Amino acid sequence: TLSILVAHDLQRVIGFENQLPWHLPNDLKHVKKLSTGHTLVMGRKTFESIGKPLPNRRNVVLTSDTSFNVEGVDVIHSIEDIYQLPGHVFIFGGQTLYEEMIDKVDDMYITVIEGKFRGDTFFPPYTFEDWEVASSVEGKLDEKNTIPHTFLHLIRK
Ligand SMILES: NC(=O)C1=CN([C@@H]2O[C@H](COP(=O)(O)OP(=O)(O)OC[C@H]3O[C@@H](n4cnc5c(N)ncnc54)[C@H](OP(=O)(O)O)[C@@H]3O)[C@@H](O)[C@H]2O)C=CC1
Ligand SMILES: COc1cc(-c2c(C)cccc2C)cc([C@H](C)C#Cc2c(C)nc(N)nc2N)c1
Repeated sequence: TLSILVAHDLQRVIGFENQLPWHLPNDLKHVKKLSTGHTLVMGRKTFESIGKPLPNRRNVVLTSDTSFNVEGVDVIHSIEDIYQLPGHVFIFGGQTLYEEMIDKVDDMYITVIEGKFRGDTFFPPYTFEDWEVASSVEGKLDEKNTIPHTFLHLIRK
């Protein structure tokens, strides 16, 4: 099973200066709950923006660097290698990996951030004519989660 996992804004910004433009604990809980016990595939820059694997799932970094080695991270050097990973595999960023994979994934788990942020990286455009809305759940606003947001599960038609 091949899924996208992404948070994107009203204009499909996903990032700014190798960071997320927003901080939204609800989305981080969402990510952890979806991906615990499973597999995260991410591009090198996305991984390096964090510096350490997320516990309790397989962390897989795609890079052309043959010297790349981090404790608790598995490395792949080709897109083709993704299709050999067992279980539920989540494409986890960044822009380059989304662009490479969006036509290949079965479904997408998208947090729509209902804001317009300054960004330098983007999710690829897509149309709902290719995707069914399996579910659409509004996130609760509070003092810790102050941007409106929607959890979408889309499945390729
Ligand atoms: N809003 C969100 O849900 C998320 C946002 N982000 C954001 O995205 C941004 C980073 O995105 P982006 O700049 O596109 O970088 P990526 O994280 O996608 O990394 C790009 C790198 O991935 C490696 N790579 C990609 N494709 C291949 C391939 N086919 N073969 C071998 N290696 C490959 C290369 O590594 P190398 O150069 O070492 O060869 C490449 O330079 C940051 O702003 C981050 O915060 C990231 C995830 C989620
Ligand atoms: C192990 O490498 C990473 C770890 C984290 C990370 C998480 C998910 C929770 C707590 C702490 C950390 C460091 C994040 C990322 C990237 C930036 C991403 C992402 C992302 C987010 C935030 N939301 C939705 N919906 N999709 C996403 N792909 C990479």
